Amino acid sequence: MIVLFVDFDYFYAQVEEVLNPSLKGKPVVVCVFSGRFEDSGAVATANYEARKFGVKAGIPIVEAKKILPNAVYLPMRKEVYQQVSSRIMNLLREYSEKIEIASIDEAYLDISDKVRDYREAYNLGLEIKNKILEKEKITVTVGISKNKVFAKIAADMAKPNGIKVIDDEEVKRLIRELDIADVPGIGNITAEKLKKLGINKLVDTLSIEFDKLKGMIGEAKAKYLISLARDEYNEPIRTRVRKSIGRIVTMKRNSRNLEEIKPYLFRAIEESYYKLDKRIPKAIHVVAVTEDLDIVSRGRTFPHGISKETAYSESVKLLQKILEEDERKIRRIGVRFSKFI
DNA sequence: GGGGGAAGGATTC
DNA sequence: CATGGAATCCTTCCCCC
Ligand SMILES: Nc1ncnc2c1ncn2[C@H]1C[C@H](O)[C@@H](COP(=O)(O)OP(=O)(O)OP(=O)(O)O)O1
Ligand SMILES: [Ca+2]
Ligand SMILES: [Ca+2]
Ligand SMILES: [Ca+2]
Repeated sequence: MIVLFVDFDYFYAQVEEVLNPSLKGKPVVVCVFSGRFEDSGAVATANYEARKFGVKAGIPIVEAKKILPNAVYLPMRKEVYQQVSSRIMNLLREYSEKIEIASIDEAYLDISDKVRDYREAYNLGLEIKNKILEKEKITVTVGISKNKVFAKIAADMAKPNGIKVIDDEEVKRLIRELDIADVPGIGNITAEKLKKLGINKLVDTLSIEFDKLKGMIGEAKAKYLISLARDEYNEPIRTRVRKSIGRIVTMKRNSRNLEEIKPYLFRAIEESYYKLDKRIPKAIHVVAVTEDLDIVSRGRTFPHGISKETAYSESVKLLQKILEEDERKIRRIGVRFSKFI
């Protein structure tokens, strides 16, 4: 089995560059403005020019403007990036029937029944990067290995605008030297727990009694990591389907007032239903982000689909439940619909 | 004991 | 200071044969 992972370079920003080439060259910062104060919000992402000075996804626009006060700042245009993505995604389909679209800019392809070896996989890679570059003018990074996991790691090493292969020879070397924290699905919280257990490299998971690993990080993560170090990780490329659709917004100011919060919530439901586009959910959740950035949600499943009408009143109940049960203020409020018929 | 769904949350990207 | 959409997994209940 041969997997080929494709990850579009600094996507949102590069899309902005494509639409207005004049940007090419200057540091571009695509940010999500939260309507609170001036320039309140976080950075969705930035092109590498800006990344060099520490302006990256996650940080306050405010901190960004402080570092690069003269960089170009754009308001994230999701639908646009989304449509561009869908196109780039379609091209890959022309390279493999089996395609797993991981995110707005990631895809895995099972190029087993199309290639015989890694030399040919690499070629197919270059051929792909080139296609997308002509058709859309979008630079992407390619990763190629024996399984999805190492395929991604491959790309992680090669970006930006790179193409790398991780042959069975290197796969073994990495299992031995790759910092466990660079393994997908291993965030800070998990990586730190792994340190305390002494586990610092994929292999290290072998030097520990299973059960203790399962207790410290969970059975799922355990079996996953272990199957990686044992070189037996082999999950197939599966077409994934949307199981949930929601939307959350940020309020001008924190609140615990049902009448002041209702609007925001009702707005979230509006967009949510619009995105359902003929999809009917039997489950609704009200999600709330407390002033101290904590997250609490209250949901409910129904034996029948949900009308917007229903969703409206039901969501007010759950919000009331949140308020009655959580003394803190609410910073962000939203809804999430799932369990589509 | 144990299947199985629901709810609230944790963690990742 | 701190956006935001969505998947997967974990723990705890709960109904019940
Ligand atoms: N914190 C975030 N908030 C909103 N959108 C985000 C955030 N982080 C990432 N994204 C989105 C926009 C990114 O361009 C996109 C695709 O891949 P991702 O690796 O996350 O970013 P990227 O393309 O900018 O980085 P890279 O060029 O290093 O691969 O995901
Ligand atoms: Ca990317
Ligand atoms: Ca990505
Ligand atoms: Ca990591």
